[PDB]
Amino acid sequence: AEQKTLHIYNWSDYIAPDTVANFEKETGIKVVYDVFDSNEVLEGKLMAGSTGFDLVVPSAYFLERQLTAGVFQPLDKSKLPEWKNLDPELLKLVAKHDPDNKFAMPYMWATTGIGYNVDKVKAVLGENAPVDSWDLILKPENLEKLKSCGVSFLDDPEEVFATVLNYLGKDPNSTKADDYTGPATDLLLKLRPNIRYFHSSQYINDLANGDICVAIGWAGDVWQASNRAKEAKNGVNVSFSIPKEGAMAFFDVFAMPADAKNKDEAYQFLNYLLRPDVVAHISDHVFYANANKAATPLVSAEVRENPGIYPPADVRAKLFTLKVQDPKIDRVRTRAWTKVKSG
Ligand SMILES: N=C(N)NCCCCN
Ligand SMILES: [Ca+2]
Repeated sequence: AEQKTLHIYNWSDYIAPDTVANFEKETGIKVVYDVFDSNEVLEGKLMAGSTGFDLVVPSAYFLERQLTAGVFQPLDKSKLPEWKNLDPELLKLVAKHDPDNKFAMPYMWATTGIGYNVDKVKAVLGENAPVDSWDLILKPENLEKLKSCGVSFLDDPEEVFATVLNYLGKDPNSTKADDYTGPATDLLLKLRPNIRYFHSSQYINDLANGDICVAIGWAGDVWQASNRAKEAKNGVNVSFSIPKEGAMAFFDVFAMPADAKNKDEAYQFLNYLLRPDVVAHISDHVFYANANKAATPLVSAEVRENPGIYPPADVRAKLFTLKVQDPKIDRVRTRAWTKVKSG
């Protein structure tokens, strides 16, 4: 008799405009849907406990770090009859963080690559600018030429150091402290005078408006920037590269806090997300690949056929995933990132 409620916490710009409304119309459940613009906000609230959320959207990486902390509770697959729709390849990658896929429902995934302005890069570096390579943004001679049109990096040491280590021919997940303080920091300090800022969201609208011409960014965010520029009929042409040397893949997942009050409603929402049209519609709006293999044909051609959103087998084989480091490396990385950004 009483109203059924559900509290969700997700990234901004990571659902379709009508997803929640459609769910409410179909199920009668009241949804309170809150958003963050950085996962540091989510992670800080989960670690503090008693969030009031029934569903949250962490990284598979963070989820691994909190598996022993009891932040999350295992998902009851009997309430998720469309679980069979999830792509088995992605389930296996997520399971590196969540054995036997016990706690997390893969949601969307993408890569950390290069977002850029096509016209500005070709004006500055020529028609043969190496947009297919990390050389575009990790060679100082190129960044010096791009300095004035604006360069940004993510403010994310784990991802940036891993990208740098892969580029140098080191283990992207090296456990050697000297790899970070030595060769990775050396390259970063060479590049640093040419970097306008380190920020993990300002780069989206700056790419869309023409204010930055190259950025390390998350694929779907860059594709959103490209679409925003198109809708603004502003002439700006943004693209994204998964470079030929490889790149980091990441997997955002739905998970259920251990103190969730509205569990039946949360399962209804997850099984709704597993219906192929629901997550295909989300992908159509947010320009991220969903993790549902049944959904892929339903995604619009512009999105499904974009190999920087849905990469093919050869590109997938070049992606690496982040591993959890020992605390001693975590601290070396954080210390070194502060040095890089300082100067
Ligand atoms: N960095 C992640 N793990 N996800 C980024 C998602 C952003 C959706 N607007
Ligand atoms: Ca991840």
